[PDB]
Amino acid sequence: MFSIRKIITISDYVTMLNIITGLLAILLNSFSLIYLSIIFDSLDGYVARKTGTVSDFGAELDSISDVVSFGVAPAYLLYNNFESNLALISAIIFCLCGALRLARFGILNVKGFIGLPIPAGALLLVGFCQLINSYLINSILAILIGLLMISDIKYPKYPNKIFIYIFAVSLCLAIVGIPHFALMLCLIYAIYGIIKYIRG
Amino acid sequence: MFSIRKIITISDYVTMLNIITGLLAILLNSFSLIYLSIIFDSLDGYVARKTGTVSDFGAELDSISDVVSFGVAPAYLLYNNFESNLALISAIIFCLCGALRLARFGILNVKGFIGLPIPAGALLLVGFCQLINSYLINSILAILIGLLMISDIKYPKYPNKIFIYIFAVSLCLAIVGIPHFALMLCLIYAIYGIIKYIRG
Ligand SMILES: [Ca+2]
Ligand SMILES: [Ca+2]
Ligand SMILES: [Cl-]
Ligand SMILES: [Cl-]
Ligand SMILES: [Cl-]
Ligand SMILES: [Cl-]
Repeated sequence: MFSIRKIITISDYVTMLNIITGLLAILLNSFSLIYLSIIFDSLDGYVARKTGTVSDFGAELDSISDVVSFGVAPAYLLYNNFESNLALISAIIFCLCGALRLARFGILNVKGFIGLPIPAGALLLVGFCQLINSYLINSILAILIGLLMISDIKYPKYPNKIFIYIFAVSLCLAIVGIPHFALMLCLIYAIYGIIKYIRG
Repeated sequence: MFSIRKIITISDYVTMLNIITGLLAILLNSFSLIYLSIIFDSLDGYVARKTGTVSDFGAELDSISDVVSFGVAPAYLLYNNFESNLALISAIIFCLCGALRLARFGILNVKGFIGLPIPAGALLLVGFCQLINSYLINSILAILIGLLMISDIKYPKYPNKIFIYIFAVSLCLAIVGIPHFALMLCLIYAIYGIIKYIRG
């Protein structure tokens, strides 16, 4: 009876693993599972081009995973661990801004990013709530990152094996509970975008 | 600047209201917000064509809307209100089945659904969690509803005048805490699809 068994690819298995960790992040209330998913988001694309299984079904599945792990999960983790009337306001504006970001990503292509990508935007928020324990600072930073996600500031995507790797060991360090390296590297990636937008 | 303002439309505004509702359904943990979320999804697309402001961005955003409203929200709702190791395995399979069936819907342009639609599958699950206070029974149906989503059962989609109205009149009674008519219409839709498939 099942038909999509003929359209699933080996790369789609990894995206499914990415959705589990992103969903388990919500159910388990653990910031660590997002960092694992940020990696998963970085490899399932590499896998597809390495295994040759580039599918529009898997391309859609890639963004749906980003909706779960990088849109809903950072917003839920923001509110649940910082219960506030204002954090409620902030989580919605974030998770929406991420949803607008991915909707534009679907109508565009792999050329690059129009605004701060949602895996980076998610990493910024999640890492900030781990290090900064205050309702306001993370609620105000989520508004800032959400604006930078629906931004027009151009962002360069370069899936170098070494590039993906240097982000990976930074995220593996974050899986333990040492995300300061992931914080620095993405915030430097974010401030590299703003200067380039002003003038290359 | 924010150049999404030129591609944004009135049809996306209700789509955004749908994401807020399905999002608030997660954080505030009340099944009534999904019943209002099924109304938006059954309306925002109708709103688009009535004003002629359909769009791929809104088409993608409509899919992103159903990812959290009818995938992450019902899975989290099933778990958080029936916190079981047992219920965790079911919530994941329901979410991934919804994510898989949403990846298939995005790549197809048919006047129906190849599986049980994710707006109806979410109605069935949370409707059963509302009426049945049992960790186990809700969990097996979540698995069963999951398989129906990733099925080949051809389902009808005639978003006309009264079919939405009838479905959505019952969906308002679903909000107030009377989901029996919403479930009755939803469960009839489920079996009618499988009896139609059995007919073939
Ligand atoms: Ca990816
Ligand atoms: Ca819709
Ligand atoms: Cl983009
Ligand atoms: Cl993104
Ligand atoms: Cl479909
Ligand atoms: Cl659907």
